[PDB]
Amino acid sequence: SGAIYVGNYRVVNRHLATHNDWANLVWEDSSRDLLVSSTTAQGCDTIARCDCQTGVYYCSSRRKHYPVSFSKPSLIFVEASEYYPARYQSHLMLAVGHSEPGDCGGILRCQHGVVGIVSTGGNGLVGFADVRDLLWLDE
Ligand SMILES: N#Cc1ncncc1CC(=O)N1CCC[C@H](C(N)=O)C1
Ligand SMILES: [Zn+2]
Repeated sequence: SGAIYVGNYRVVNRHLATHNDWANLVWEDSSRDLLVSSTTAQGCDTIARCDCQTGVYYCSSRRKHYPVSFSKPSLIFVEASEYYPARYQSHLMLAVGHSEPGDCGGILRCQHGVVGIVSTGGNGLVGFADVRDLLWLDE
């Protein structure tokens, strides 16, 4: 679990979105595993606007942060699930690091701010849904 709070927006993994997120829907993309909902309270997360390939992510299954090198956002394979059939997920970045079920939503940050959130895992790889291209989050 986990979310990004910027302005009047809440960014969450689409597969973990609540009834409240869907009733206050702003935008969602199944191919990215992202959903953004509106909030009453003001958020203060800073979104990174960069091409960093290094950062630190929070891993809830170890209660630890890990430094990682990660790939550029691209179209990449997942496996099926209560939530998706096998498919390419777009805007996904991989890193060698630890993840397993429940680690989705952990934030990945670089020196510029929030880069994305954990969205996939397995085989000693962790995948992050990028949010750096969503320029509208700031306005
Ligand atoms: N996190 C994690 C994890 N770590 C290890 N094994 C499996 C997983 C689970 C996983 O990858 N997914 C299940 C939920 C939906 C995800 C998606 N974006 O399509 C895929
Ligand atoms: Zn950066």
